[PDB]
Amino acid sequence: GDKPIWEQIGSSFIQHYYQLFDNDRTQLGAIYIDASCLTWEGQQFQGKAAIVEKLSSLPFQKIQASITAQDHQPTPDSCIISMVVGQLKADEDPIMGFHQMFLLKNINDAWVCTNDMFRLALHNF
Amino acid sequence: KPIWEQIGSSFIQHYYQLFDNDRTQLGAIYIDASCLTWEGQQFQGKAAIVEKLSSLPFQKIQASITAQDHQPTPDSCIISMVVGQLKADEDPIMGFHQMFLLKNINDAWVCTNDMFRLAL
Repeated sequence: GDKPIWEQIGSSFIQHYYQLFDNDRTQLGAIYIDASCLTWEGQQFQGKAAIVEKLSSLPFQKIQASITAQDHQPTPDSCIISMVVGQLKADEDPIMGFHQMFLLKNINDAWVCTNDMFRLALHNF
Repeated sequence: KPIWEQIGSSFIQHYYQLFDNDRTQLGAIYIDASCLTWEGQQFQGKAAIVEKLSSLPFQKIQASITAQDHQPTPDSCIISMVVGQLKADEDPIMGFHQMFLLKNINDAWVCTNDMFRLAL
């Protein structure tokens, strides 16, 4: 009947996450729960409070994320797993490539993110 | 090293050894209902996955992993995410991103979900 439900939920989750992330990241605690984990550039952060503190303490003033590709699959436990490849433009930094993964689980009519992994692509010099 | 990094690191070592040497042996780490998204195309089920990876058009391929990040999920799975570089035959080196969702099924870790993309 056209687009599978994990494609519609994943894609709208990605679009909402990056709108929040580009504009106000203290509002990012709404998509995460107490058991969520975040791995940002190799460092692991357990729990909502440590996740939000970490994303609020980034040194960028202005950030613009652009998605180059997004791939969404259902998992066997009924979760949605998404892989994002994109580009970041922060302040006057040079444009960086990134990869990001999100694991989504339906808890009380809302799809929340239990697991989030982020890593910047390094330029080979 | 935490327990999910030990399992993830071993899975990745196993996957890339088979991928670089004999890709018809890659159905060993997948189950029947695994799903693969390779460069935006979806390959469903073990038989479609192994066909696709066995039929890639190169003879010799070497991957190197640049970064590898591993997490446990609340439902007993591991998420493994990799950034690397590939050298296939005599083509130029290509960058890649790969993601694996591992689940413990019948006492062994298997891949259920696999997503691959080339860095353009």
